[PDB]
Amino acid sequence: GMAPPSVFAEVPQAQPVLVFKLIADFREDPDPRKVNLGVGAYRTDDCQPWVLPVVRKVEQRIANNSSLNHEYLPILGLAEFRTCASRLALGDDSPALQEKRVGGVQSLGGTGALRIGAEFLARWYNGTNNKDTPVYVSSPTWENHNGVFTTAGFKDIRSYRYWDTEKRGLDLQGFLSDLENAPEFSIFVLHACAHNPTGTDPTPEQWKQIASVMKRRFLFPFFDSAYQGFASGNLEKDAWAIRYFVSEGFELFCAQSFSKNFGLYNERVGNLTVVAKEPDSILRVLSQMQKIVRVTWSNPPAQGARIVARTLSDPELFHEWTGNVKTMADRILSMRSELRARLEALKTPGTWNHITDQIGMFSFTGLNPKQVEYLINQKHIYLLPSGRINMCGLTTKNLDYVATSIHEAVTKIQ
Amino acid sequence: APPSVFAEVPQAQPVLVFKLIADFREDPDPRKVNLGVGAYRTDDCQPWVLPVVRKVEQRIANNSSLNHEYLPILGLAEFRTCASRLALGDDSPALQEKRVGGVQSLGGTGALRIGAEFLARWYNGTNNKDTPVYVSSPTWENHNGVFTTAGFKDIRSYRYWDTEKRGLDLQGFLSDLENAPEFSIFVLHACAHNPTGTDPTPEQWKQIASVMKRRFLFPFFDSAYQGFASGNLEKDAWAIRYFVSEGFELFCAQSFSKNFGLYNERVGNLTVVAKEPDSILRVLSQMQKIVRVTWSNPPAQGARIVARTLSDPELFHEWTGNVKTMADRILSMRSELRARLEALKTPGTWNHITDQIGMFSFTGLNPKQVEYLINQKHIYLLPSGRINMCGLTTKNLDYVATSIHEAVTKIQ
Ligand SMILES: Cc1ncc(COP(=O)(O)O)c(CN[C@@](C)(CC(=O)O)C(=O)O)c1O
Ligand SMILES: Cc1ncc(COP(=O)(O)O)c(CN)c1O
Repeated sequence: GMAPPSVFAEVPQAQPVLVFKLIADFREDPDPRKVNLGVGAYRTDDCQPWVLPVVRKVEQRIANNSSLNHEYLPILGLAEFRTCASRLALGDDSPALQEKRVGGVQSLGGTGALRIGAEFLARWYNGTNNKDTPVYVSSPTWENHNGVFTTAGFKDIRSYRYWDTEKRGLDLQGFLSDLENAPEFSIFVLHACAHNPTGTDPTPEQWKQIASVMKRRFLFPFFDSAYQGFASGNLEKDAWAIRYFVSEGFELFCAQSFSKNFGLYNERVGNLTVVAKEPDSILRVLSQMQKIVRVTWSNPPAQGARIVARTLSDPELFHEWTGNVKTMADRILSMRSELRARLEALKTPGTWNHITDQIGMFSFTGLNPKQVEYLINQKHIYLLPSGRINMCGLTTKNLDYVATSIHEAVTKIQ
Repeated sequence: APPSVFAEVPQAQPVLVFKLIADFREDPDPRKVNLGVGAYRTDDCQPWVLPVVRKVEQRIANNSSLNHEYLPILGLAEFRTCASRLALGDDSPALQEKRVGGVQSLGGTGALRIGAEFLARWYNGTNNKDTPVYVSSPTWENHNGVFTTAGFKDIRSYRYWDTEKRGLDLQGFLSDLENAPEFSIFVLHACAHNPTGTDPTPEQWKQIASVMKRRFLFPFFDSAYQGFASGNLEKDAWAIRYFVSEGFELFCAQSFSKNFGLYNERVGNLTVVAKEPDSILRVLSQMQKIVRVTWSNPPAQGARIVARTLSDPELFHEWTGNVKTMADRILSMRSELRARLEALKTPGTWNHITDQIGMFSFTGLNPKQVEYLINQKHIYLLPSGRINMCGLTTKNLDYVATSIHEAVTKIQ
């Protein structure tokens, strides 16, 4: 019988993502000692997701409000959310805010913010529809950075030296050198704080050196701020770099995610903050951003944004939230401290100060792939081949086991 | 002086439909009426949150076991399945043969965008941006917007509305179908055509399908109104189901903005039908990569509401009734708007106003009349002559029918 083939007959099966497999194997591992350090979200000491008390509270107040409806939000999003989000990253006293040269676009998480910004830059930045401008990402960086910029059309994606495998810290010299040799107007994707996946960030003094080169070579700063407050527990400190760049007079984009700091992962709340030199540019830029949004998602969802704006606008809720965030930051700080302490007490060969120097949920342990392989196959400890672990996978109950296993992997495997 | 990197960014053109909304709200005239944006309104000119929706919201809020952990890239499984079932029917051979796939999307637009992105990468070759894409004449403006952004360089139109006959130009549509290169993509309105409100009858659908099948034309269905064309979900999905029974492979971008009235929660689904199950797995693998670099994973509130409604027989029943209520109000106004006018002796034979289905009715007003009605009487509508039947209420019904009557006469 005649039968032409499907129009999807030659569509290949996309390669699977390592981590998605990792999570499956772990789930099937029957060993009661198994540990998951490959998780990508906050977890309590008893390995449970955690909905912020303040969030549960706000949801109840929203549910009980009969005045709300489901009519479309503006293309750019909930006005109150956008204002509060930018104010959070920039500070109430930001000169950019006082000078009315800030704009905000509600987006689908930090990912959506990054996509809209890249789409904009690929059409109106450094000329019209210039897909040739080099885009620089850290080496290594969150896998989706390359993906978002490549999909936006950018053809020249480069990397700047960041992690130093030997020193187990920041390769400032290599980074500086890459900045120096970057063509004028090149775009640099910078992690505001809590670098993903290394956990290593420049110190404020090092940020000053970075800013100095970007300043004179007209390098564009595209900040990715996915962990404000959640990183160190202090909202202000976590946004220092962004604010420093504003004070130094840069124009910039800042992709904000509220997934981790509000634990709203699945409500996709993000905001793209734009900082321009003159107020008039903001209207023109936002008008073009409206066009991009329109053909992507049309207009943004309301639930998450409503929660965040209510929280950030009511002093009582805001103060409660800052406490909920410190709680998260504090647990992570504890796990780092406790882990370093055990490794040192075990007299584990090598330096381990990077474990407490690092900031945030993610950490580049410095273990090689054979040591990681050992930890998985032998000790039932799941992590990525890169040595990256999520501190949230550690608990007061599994800290002893993890530390001794690592000590083992470091002493028996080469 | 270091100039700004945004110095030369031009001022873009305002997204017209989202402009009228802003104009209305801030307009201070007391008799202002909004026949613009396509959203339901009660007979009191107020937004309507479906009773069934309010109930499900309450239950979600009272469920402490729910969390906010990321949903899978493709979306909430129960939603994807329920959504596809709604369009294809509980007894679709395609569902039984496990050759259906579903991708949760950011409303209807999001579903259209994802589908367009996939076609531009994997359909009719690799990275083939030359496959012609056809849209109706006229159509929802964002149709052209979405496909152009996906990279398609050849967007064409097919004859649809007959200005003089004020109906479907079946002969033109067929002729354009016949003259379209094989494998061209056709963007089809499942029902409640926007903005004409005019759809082919089942007999005409069969004719349209006959040519597509012969010429290997790809049907990309846009279903944003299942339930509004008639007030019955099953009847409104007939065309899609017929194509599926005829062995077509296709995409169907579903929106739940209107039928659930969840406009601001951005609930959509892209249903995919293939000849066999293995293709579904591969196609989905590719769509995950597309979604990943666009929104990463979808929001959950809206999808939770819809999956809950479609999975509970008691709630499904309540929802179908809430829909019929919306369609019935529309079915009502298509008459009182007509009556009124015939009475006001509005020069002409305005009958289409009641033969068209859905929330929109293509009247027959020139652009100058629109300007007159928006500026002098504050009746915000589209320049094309498209009016939202939902904007009408027994109250402003008189002020409206008169307003248009004054136009056609003095400004003709
Ligand atoms: C045919 C069609 N497809 C898709 C959509 C988008 O649905 P979404 O909101 O779920 O993404 C609409 C909405 N068109 C409206 C009702 C609103 C709009 O322009 O976006 C209209 O007024 O025509 C539509 O009419
Ligand atoms: C550096 C970085 N950037 C962006 C994101 C995207 O976050 P979202 O889930 O809000 O899209 C993440 C994940 N938190 C991240 O780690």
